[PDB]
Amino acid sequence: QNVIDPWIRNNFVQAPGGEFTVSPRNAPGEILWSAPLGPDLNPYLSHLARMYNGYAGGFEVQVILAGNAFTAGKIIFAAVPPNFPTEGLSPSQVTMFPHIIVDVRQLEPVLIPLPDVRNNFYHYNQSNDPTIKLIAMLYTPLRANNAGDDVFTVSCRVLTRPSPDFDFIFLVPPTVESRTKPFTVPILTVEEMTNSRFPIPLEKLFTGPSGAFVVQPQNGRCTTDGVLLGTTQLSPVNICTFRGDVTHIAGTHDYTMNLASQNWNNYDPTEEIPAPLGTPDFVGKIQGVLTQTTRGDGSTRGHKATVSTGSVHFTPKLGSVQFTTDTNNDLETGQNTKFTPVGVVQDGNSAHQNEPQQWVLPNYSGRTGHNVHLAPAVAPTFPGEQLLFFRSTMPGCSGYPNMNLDCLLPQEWVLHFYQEAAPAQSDVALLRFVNPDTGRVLFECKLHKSGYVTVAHTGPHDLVIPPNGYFRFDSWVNQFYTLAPMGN
Amino acid sequence: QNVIDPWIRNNFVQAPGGEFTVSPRNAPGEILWSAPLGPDLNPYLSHLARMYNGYAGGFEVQVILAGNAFTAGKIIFAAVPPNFPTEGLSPSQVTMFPHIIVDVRQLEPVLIPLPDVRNNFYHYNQSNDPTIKLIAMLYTPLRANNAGDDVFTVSCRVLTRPSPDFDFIFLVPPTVESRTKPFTVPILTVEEMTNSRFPIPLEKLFTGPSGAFVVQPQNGRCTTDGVLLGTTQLSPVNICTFRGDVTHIAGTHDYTMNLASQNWNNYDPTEEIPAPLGTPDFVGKIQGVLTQTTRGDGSTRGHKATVSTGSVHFTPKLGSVQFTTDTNNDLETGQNTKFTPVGVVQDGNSAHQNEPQQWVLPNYSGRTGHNVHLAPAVAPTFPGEQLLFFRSTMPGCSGYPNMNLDCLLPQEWVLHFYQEAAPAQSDVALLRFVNPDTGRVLFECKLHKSGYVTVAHTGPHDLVIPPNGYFRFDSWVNQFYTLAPM
Amino acid sequence: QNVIDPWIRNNFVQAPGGEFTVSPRNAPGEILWSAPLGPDLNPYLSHLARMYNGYAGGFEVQVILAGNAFTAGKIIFAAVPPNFPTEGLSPSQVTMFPHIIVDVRQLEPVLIPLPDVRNNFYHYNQSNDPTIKLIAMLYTPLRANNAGDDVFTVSCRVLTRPSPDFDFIFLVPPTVESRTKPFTVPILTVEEMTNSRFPIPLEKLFTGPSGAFVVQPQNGRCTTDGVLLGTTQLSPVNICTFRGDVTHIAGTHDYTMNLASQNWNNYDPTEEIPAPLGTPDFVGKIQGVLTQTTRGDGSTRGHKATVSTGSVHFTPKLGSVQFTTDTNNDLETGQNTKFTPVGVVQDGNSAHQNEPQQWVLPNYSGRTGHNVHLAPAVAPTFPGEQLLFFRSTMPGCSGYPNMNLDCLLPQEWVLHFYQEAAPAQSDVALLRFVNPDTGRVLFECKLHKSGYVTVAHTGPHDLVIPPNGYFRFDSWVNQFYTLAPMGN
Amino acid sequence: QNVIDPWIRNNFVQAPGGEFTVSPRNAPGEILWSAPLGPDLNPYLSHLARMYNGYAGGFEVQVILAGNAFTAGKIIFAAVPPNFPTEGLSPSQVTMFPHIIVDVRQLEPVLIPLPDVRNNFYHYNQSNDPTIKLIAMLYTPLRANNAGDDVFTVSCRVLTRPSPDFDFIFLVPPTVESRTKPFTVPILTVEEMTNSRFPIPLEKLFTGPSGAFVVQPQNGRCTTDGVLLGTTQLSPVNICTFRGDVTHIAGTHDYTMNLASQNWNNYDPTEEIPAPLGTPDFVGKIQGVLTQTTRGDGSTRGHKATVSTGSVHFTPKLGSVQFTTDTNNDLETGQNTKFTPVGVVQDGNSAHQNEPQQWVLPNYSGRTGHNVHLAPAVAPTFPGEQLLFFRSTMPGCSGYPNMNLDCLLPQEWVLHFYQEAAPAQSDVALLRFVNPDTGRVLFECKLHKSGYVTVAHTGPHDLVIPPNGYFRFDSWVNQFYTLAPM
Repeated sequence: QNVIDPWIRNNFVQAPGGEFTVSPRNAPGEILWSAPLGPDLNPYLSHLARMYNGYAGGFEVQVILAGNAFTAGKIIFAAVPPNFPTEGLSPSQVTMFPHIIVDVRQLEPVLIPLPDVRNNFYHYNQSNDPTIKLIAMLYTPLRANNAGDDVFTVSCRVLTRPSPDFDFIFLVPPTVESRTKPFTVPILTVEEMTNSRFPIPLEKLFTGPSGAFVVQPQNGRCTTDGVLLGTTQLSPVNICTFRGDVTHIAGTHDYTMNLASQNWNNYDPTEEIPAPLGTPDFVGKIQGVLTQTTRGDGSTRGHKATVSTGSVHFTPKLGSVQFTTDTNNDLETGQNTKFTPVGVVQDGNSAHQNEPQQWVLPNYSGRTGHNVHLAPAVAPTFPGEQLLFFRSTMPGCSGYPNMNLDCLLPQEWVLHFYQEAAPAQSDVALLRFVNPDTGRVLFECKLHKSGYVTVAHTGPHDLVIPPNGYFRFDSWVNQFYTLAPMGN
Repeated sequence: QNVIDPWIRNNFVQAPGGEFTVSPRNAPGEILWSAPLGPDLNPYLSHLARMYNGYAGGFEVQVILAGNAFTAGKIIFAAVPPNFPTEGLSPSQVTMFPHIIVDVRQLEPVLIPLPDVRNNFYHYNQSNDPTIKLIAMLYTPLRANNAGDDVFTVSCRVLTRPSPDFDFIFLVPPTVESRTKPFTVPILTVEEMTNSRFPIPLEKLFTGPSGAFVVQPQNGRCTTDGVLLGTTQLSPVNICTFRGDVTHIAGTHDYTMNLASQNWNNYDPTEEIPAPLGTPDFVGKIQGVLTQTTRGDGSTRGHKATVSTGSVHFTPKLGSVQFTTDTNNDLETGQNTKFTPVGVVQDGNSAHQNEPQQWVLPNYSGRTGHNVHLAPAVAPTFPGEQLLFFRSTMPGCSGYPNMNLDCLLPQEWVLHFYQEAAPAQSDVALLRFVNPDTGRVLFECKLHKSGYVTVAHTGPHDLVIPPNGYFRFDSWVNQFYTLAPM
Repeated sequence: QNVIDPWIRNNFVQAPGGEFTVSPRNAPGEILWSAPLGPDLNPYLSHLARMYNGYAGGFEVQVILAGNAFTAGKIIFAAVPPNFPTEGLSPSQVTMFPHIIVDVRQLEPVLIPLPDVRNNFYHYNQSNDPTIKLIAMLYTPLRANNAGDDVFTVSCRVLTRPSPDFDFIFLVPPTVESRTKPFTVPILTVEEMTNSRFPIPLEKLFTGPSGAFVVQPQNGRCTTDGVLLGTTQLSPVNICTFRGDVTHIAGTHDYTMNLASQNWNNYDPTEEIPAPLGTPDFVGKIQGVLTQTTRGDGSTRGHKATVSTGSVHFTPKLGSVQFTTDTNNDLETGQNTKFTPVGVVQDGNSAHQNEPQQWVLPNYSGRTGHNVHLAPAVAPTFPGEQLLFFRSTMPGCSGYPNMNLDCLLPQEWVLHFYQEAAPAQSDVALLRFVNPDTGRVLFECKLHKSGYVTVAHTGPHDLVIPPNGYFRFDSWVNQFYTLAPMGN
Repeated sequence: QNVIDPWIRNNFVQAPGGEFTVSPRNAPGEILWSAPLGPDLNPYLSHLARMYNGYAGGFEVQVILAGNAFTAGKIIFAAVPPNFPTEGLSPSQVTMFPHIIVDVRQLEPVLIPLPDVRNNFYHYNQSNDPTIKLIAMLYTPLRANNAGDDVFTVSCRVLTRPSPDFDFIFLVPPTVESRTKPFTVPILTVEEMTNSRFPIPLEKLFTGPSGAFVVQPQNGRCTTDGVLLGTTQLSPVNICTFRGDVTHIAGTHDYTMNLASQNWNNYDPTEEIPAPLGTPDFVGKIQGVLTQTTRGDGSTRGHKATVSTGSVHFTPKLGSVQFTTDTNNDLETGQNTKFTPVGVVQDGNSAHQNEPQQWVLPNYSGRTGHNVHLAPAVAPTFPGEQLLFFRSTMPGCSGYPNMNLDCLLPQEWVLHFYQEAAPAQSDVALLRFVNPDTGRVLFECKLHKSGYVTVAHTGPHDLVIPPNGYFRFDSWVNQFYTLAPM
């Protein structure tokens, strides 16, 4: 026995994840929108549910469309019982459920009740018990090609309010570990982020085709659930830093370095990670400073050094890496050393701007086997959109190296995702870039659960954005969302 | 006219910052506890007010003072008018107000009503209009008449419940830009957090005396409510790096560098910042690599270099610095150049492990002028309390440099504080280091809102830490809170 | 306890500042219209409020749109509580307030109540106490490109009426200093105005690009609040008149004149004004008549004289100016003199029509320092509009001087703004040019608070207007107003 | 309930400044009297309210007119709502307010209720909320015969008492909050106070016209509520001193001195003060003694030194002054140095009593720009009002300096105003000079909030006063009030 604010029961508010779009590309029978019946579909009820433990009641749902007077077609909303398969439901059969048919040209909203049916007294918030699922799908083919141009997108909005019999059961403190925390995105500006695959600051955003080359980086990969994938660290200082023992090679200036750990501990080759944490993810020659710190005397004399990834002597998985330097005598093998990255360089004997091939993965285990336990590849699926890369440039020292560098997620985003561990309600979350000076939205992008960002645009392009813009999270949408044109 | 859950109105719960302590170290007349009336006195109300815009009504507060039978003392509770300042209030002037005096040995809880005294219908949640304030003061010093070498610190609890006439007025969504986002600390363990004064991962914690030197670092300073001070900046990489234009000085290997802005622009000398963001704040010689990109052919040139922060020419504020290298050529004067530090070096002729001088601030304007806009100095304010430093080992390249480096706050903590502008309800936040696999508490530390951490210990001591330990926030306490010894 | 006319409570009238427009350029999340709850949003109530001191009640607001049947989208109106930030409000969150969603294709009006919430008994008219703010913003993206051409602008209109509980408190006389006087614009015709930067009558209006040169005049600058900026006087006779002592330079015809004041008082170089009041604002050679009036004998013999602004001998700030004349002996240094402007002349040794460069500001302090305390620069911000200049021509005497002259505001407008001192309710006021013969409006222009006029047009153009047209003030609008095309 | 003494509730007392006069020279429309409503109108209530927190209730005002049956003329009393400007009110408009018309022929007093109008339950003492005003204006001019050379002027007095609804709210300790602290002027005699612009004891008082020059002093400027203006300080021994480092100028007998703070710390030129505290604010030639605290051979130093306030090198704002001495080279750089003034001298190539022009401010910035953040200029505005200067004689070592130095406020007065930050209840305070030997009043003067004193006199005149006379504070009034001729 409990009561909520009387205003909530007498007004309609937008459901956090209740936005969807229809385009002529969508055919009848495809599922457009789906939502379980829970307190999370009403912002006030979602906020209150963090204070209580059990909901018990139905809803009233209101649908608003936005269509021009040229477009024609019908959209059917229906309620599906607690344990009923929804795969293969033809548009004819779905009418047998309680349903409403809404014309696209309908100015007014349409109402529908959602009475809760169950065999239990009440549900639990930290449980997955099936409930009535509200679905919305196309009824007749949509025809809007005549109107305007491009692909006329008709928008939808879903509002909800609680039924008079809705009530909560038990009162509990709102705790951090509740597993009900809403998903959020850091409000940091794009220019202050840190590149996840090299210690350099971000500068811009990029869009372009990805069909000409395979995208599968092992750095900057982290799902929205806070699970780290591939070979990703938290600290942006140990991105490409090696620490361990060093041995001189007589007759030349090359050195062989055996990696120990990030904490100067014994290396574990039995781990399922593809390569030791903090290894480079690109084929190229990297120039930096190697520093040896003798414990007794502090003989800290730095030396210029280079490492050429992708060569036959680069086997980080086995625990051996080759360094090329200028002095072959001024190093003592009895003390551990570390390597600090500085930049990349290009072999002048090859074509200009060719040495750094970010996409190509170097052979971590040399000639003894092919790399294993790699992060899954990333590629867009919905036609008409391209990946969004966070683009920066590393400094150069010699040759003409390729300045371009792209990372899927900034280091701050990875850190925040790891810290939050917020459960994902779907596979795709919708993010809008917002200018805080006026509040206008510049463009929309979809953040997939696998840890990448997609935006609807064709051809290479450099996004033009104000220096103070930031990303904001709005809702969870399914893969059928027709993303609005970017246009910047 | 909204309704609260009837369970809240009939039961007592503990306020977030609702515990204090009485210790023999406390002098008489000190403000032991202070709290303004409002939703913050009850966690349920402090969470429900996020959805509302106003409130009106009083409270009922119980105080639990279950002290030992061998102690003696008197504590006074008084109510302060809305507009009445309490900066220099004394016990007699406290007794002028409506007062209740209770023993430290009291067994029954002390019950106090707090009616809301106001000149309007209701208060605004987003505003800061003063209201009735409750203060608990140590009327009589605590003394113990027990045999044995023991200290009977008395821990006292405060519970609150809303009065029957408490109600909210208007309903608003719980957006970001509001009195929301209760304060929290990242759950990251010590190992992954990176240093704020230099790009080096942490390895240990330390506590020790600080009376022999002035502790006033400029990097890694941030108040707990999301304000950056001095030269603290978000990016863990741009911590001690420089970028700008380089010019060769004829007859010597030294180079004169004109500083650029953060990304590409020119530095503004009129900014209310002591130095360009990411300027080192310790006197010593820093070794690094100068990198230049030539637009003529795309070639990248990298050369070893050393910068003397203690030199006269080291004037980041004026926009001109001096670099020392070994090659006096192979550098163009019309291209942007970056400086990436690698480590710290020292002169072997000088005293070993005494040149870095981690607690000495180099002059940002050279001989002429002085440092102007600095962060406030940090020093403990309670007897028996020492600062807590996050210690890392900055690498060296020659000789025996003092590799021991200390930072007040890790870069992750300042990044989190800036990202989440959580308001502070008091001056001190209690943080307990806990072991998740065991459930015990290793030690208790106070996090001052100015951005530093204090503990109760005497003499130098290297902290012992489980690998999985992390900091957990518990309550809000004032400056006069006494900590349980390690 | 008081009563108002029963007709007001039973009818809707237009709110003085209640007009706004929506265009496809506007994106969701941007604030379109905002209005505090006060008596000033109802003309009858605004008139009555000048007679009373305290309002106390709510309103009923009605919204009318004007959209074709091709346009599609939604607009949301909401009420914001007395002390709630409105920055960053996403379109999803704003629905949590009391709200109404209006479709652009809605023929009928939509109603919404505005009940007043407050902690005081009643508000004060001469106070800034926060109240409920009504906001109106886009809900879904607007799509009208298919319909017609250009950028289809959909118009809006807001009507208001008082709630049954609205009542006034105290009765006071309507005084001039009330600080509640409505803003007004002089009804004088364009052809009888006086140029604010030279004593010549106005002749026409001009529009054109301003990106090729910097616009920052120091004359004719006066904000709508009656605060004088830069170096502006009230009397149009002392626009470029110098008065003070004169000293002959031996060996040539040049004279050095020390300015005293406009009232023949001691000069004050410690003033924060950039230059003495009434100095020229352009680089050029000015020809006029210098007259000396001896007190005892009235030796009033005029002499032709020229002054070359921008030269090294032109330092009005220090208090010294150089005059070039034809007679180097017929002047007595013991008597003060004045200079009367006549026209401008051009050096024939240079290119034709080049000497007068109105935009360029001469160095007021010669070589000793750069000019200080300048008026802020003026430049349009909303893309698609250009500044409106009041254009005239000065007479010429020698050479081929540039006849064109532009002033931002006429002298009569500056005088009226200084006299009225009417407070501004926003940063932009909307002015329509009206032909009084028939009452039709010719074009619309926006008068910014900084003291300049902007009109939507591209390319250089000379406006064609009837000789008897005059400007009229209608309302205050925000910077998001989409100005209608000028087209004349 | 918070009962007030019945004698207060059943008797009338005079308002602090509720007396005015109506003369035949007055024309219709002039505001004769104006006063806000509040506890201040009754001294008993104004002192009793210091122990309470809030008040609520109206007043009853009695008007007493001194006239006979051979005069004509009418006065109008009106009650202005709280937030309504009264400047520029036409004589016709005032009748639209609730008004009462009184004849100067009346003998009985006039009773006027004055209820409190507000939008909240009650007012706070520290809120300073606007309240209902009461204004008395001349409606119909005064027509009466004159007794020879004396013009017949009617007098009027105003008395107030609390309404039965007047009551206080909550009780607070009397002496912790300074917001309600009454204003008070020191009672030291004239011969004992100290001049503020130079460490010299005061000599006498001077009056005279000031329209021939700009009176803009920079020392001794302080508002009556305890706010310092310009470069005025507290210590009277640092009025014209310089502290800092010294460096000899080769080829001459001159020294460039770099200023330091009064604590021998660094001085920041960015401060929004016209000059470092203790900088002289008058053009002239100052002779003094220069003493340095030197190490090594000895600290015994000191020589006659001269400072040119009019020199182009005199840049106290930038931190550099020029000193002229008689020794070629005897000081060294790197030791703390102070300059002690002893007098003012003259140049033999200028007019007598022309160098120490006390009303001409030296250019604090030298020649690079103009002085900034100056103290507001002071000049009388009402007819027949002249400034009252505290005049002292300046000793001279050579030449014939203009020994007359004038100060608007002595150093003790500014020190007292800074110490006791008593808020001002109106725009001017009425001060009369009282001789305690006989109890008579020599003259009455107005003390403006800006920190200056005005008297009603015409032409130069040196005041003759008994040694024991001193100033006494009477009441706060507004500018409308007039003073009888001295």
